[PDB]
Formats: sequence, C-alpha cells, structure tokens
Amino acid sequence: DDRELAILATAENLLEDRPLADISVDDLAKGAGISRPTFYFYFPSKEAVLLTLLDRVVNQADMALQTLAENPADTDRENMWRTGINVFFETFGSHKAVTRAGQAARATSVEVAELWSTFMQKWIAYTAAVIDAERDRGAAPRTLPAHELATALNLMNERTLFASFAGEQPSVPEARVLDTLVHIWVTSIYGEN
Amino acid sequence: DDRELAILATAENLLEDRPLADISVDDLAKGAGISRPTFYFYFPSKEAVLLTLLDRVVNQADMALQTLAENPADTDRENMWRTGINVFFETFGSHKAVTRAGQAARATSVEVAELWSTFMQKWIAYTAAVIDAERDRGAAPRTLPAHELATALNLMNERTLFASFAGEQPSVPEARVLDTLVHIWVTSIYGEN
Ligand SMILES: O=C(NC[C@H](O)c1ccc([N+](=O)[O-])cc1)c1ccc2c(c1)OCO2
Ligand SMILES: O=C(NC[C@H](O)c1ccc([N+](=O)[O-])cc1)c1ccc2c(c1)OCO2
Repeated sequence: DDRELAILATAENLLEDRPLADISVDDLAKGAGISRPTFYFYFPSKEAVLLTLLDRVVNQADMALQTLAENPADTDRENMWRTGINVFFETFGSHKAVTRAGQAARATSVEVAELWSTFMQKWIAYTAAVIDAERDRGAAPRTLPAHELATALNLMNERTLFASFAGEQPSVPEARVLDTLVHIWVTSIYGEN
Repeated sequence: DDRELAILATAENLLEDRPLADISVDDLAKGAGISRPTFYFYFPSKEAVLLTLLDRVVNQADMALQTLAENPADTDRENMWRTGINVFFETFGSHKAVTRAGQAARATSVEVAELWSTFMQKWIAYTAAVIDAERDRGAAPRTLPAHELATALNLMNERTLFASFAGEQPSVPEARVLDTLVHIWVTSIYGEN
C-alpha cells in the first residue's frame, strides 16, 4: 500500500491545482517517487487513480452516515436531519478536488457513473426509511411517496453542495448551504397540505 | 436561415441517436443537404451548432416564463408555482437530446457554461422576487434569505428534471417529477418554524 498511498496522495494534491486531463502519469509517478512503469504496476491508468480516490471519499461518507444511524443522537427532528446532511457537507467539503473531478468523470467513465449511482441509491433508500419511520410514529404527514421525495431531496443536496464547493455562479454560499438544505428538508418532510 | 435551419434540425435529430462526439461535421452537412465547406460558412464547428440549439431552447423557456409573468393566472399559490415549473418541464422535456448534450457540454465549453449560468441567475432572481412579494403580501413567512432559498430550489429542479429526462438511476419518474418539485417548493416557501 505504501507506494499506492503515495500515488493516491499525489493525485489528490495535484487535483487541487488542475484537472485530471492536465495531470500525466509521469506527474503522478514523479510525485510518488517511482518510475512510470512502476506506476502501471499499482494502477492501470490515471483514471483508475481517481476512481479509487472517489471510492474512498464516498465510503467514508457512507460509513460516517452508518455511524450516525447506529447512534440516535438524542435530539429534535430538525437537528437529526442537520446532523446527517452535515456528514456529507464535511466529508465532501474536506475533499473538494476529488469530489469536483469525480463528478466531471461521470461523463467519461461508466465505473465512476455506477459508483456514484450505487451510493445515491443507498442514501436515498435510507432517507426514505427514515421518512417512513417519521410517518409511522405520526410526526410526518403522509404526503408524497417517501421514495420520490427522498430522491429529489438527495439530488438537490448533490447539486447544491457541489455548486457551493466549486464556487459556481450561481451557488449558495458555502457558509449558508447547510441551513438552506436543512430548511427545505424539514419543511418538505413535515409540511402538510 | 434555410440551410442554417436544416443544419440545426439535422443536429437535433442526430442528437436523439448519439452524442456530439459520435456525430461529425460531414454527418451534419450530409443531413442538411450541403457540402462540408458550405457547413463551415454557417457555423465554425459542431460545438457551435449545439450552442445555438441550446441557446434557442433556453430562450424559449425564458420567454414562456416571461409570458406567464405578464399574466397572473387567476389561481391559488400552489398552482402558480406549478404553472411556472411546468414551463421548464414541457420546454426541456420537448428537447431532451439538446438538453442532455447541452448539460454535458458545460464541462468542455465556456460559452455553454456561461449561457446556462446567465439564465439560471435570471430564473433564480425571478424566483426570489416572487418569494419576496409573497412575503410582503403576508402569505409566506420570513424564513431563509429569499435568494438563497431560490438558488437551491432552482438547482434542485435543474438536477431533478435532467435526471428524470435522461432516465438516470436514481431519478423521479418523469410522470411524478412535477408533483414532487411543486410539493417541495410550496412547503419550503410557505412553511414556518
Ligand atoms: O445529503 C446527502 N445525503 C443525505 C442523506 O441522504 C441523509 C441525510 C440525513 C439523514 N438523516 O438525518 O436521517 C439521512 C440521510 C447527499 C447526497 C449526495 C451528495 C451530497 C449529499 O453531497 C454531494 O453528493
Ligand atoms: O424550474 C426551474 N425554474 C423555475 C423558475 O425559476 C420558476 C418557477 C416558478 C415560478 N413561479 O411560478 O412564480 C418562478 C420561477 C428550473 C430551472 C432550471 C432548469 C430547470 C428548471 O429544468 C432544467 O434546468
């Protein structure tokens, strides 16, 4: 793993300064202190380096969210939603270059597309299960289908977080995004007709 | 415009069957009934053909939304939001291949990026002005900053509509998306603490 780790670290650091396209395999071996052929032993391509970096970021989010799901943080419903959204805000916000490049890679790469899609389905299914419980306990009204509600709320968070982290025009300022998303989640989940 | 129109139509029809990358300039001249050099007279590249197609779609949405904004459709607030969102649902839903390719082009093209960004700012500013009026008339509570609320709601619609039109996993079924978005808009806009 040692040289592997070094290639990974080098790729994340270089991705802070430029896109994958403008980083070469020699760039990565160089930064990792190895030759170009030795690189090809650890990874088949620079594309595969990103995949692995993205894979680690996405699992770290997912594991963090599972940790919460095993610990009912003794609190109000607004705060429960906030705490879970914040897992994503912090995890991806700590790995902006990889998030940024991983999103872009979805266009060009079926493995990146499928990884992102697999995790989104999981996070949506968990969101829906929580909405259902809130409904069964009688705290949330039976409005939209829980899964379709979960789907749009997760897609909002996806787009809105990434816009904010990349500083897009338009975007919600990074210091306002969490409140903005929590409001919309809580009002749409608990709000009646 | 006649030959121009033909190149445009040819590009939209071909984009129904494959991505821009897999369509050549000869493909477009051919379908438009002209030679390759004659193509280059009307457009500098196939990329510029998409830009123009996207430009027309985006303006058609925008004009449709301005038309609504000049005609207060005599109705309830839920229906007002629905009618405006539906402008986008129908316009872009009628031009899926161009929407789909135009989104993808944002990565590679600063002009596509800026066109999309300019229109999003306009639609967000209009959304915010309507939220403000609803607040001033006393129908909507003064919760989040109206513009940051508008920003996330528009980004949700962007992502969620496109996912649905491209049939992504995950996505809201196209026949459920409009209700799904209207619920979240109305509950977040009118919902209190
Ligand atoms: O917030 C996201 N997921 C939220 C997640 O589904 C979730 C949040 C909160 C709870 N919860 O507290 O019970 C349960 C699940 C989200 C999902 C995808 C993202 C992203 C964020 O940022 C970039 O890509
Ligand atoms: O719905 C979108 N915009 C909604 C628009 O901002 C708006 C909707 C409704 C009102 N309204 O009724 O007063 C005012 C404005 C939206 C914005 C961007 C999109 C998109 C949809 O689909 C793909 O890209």
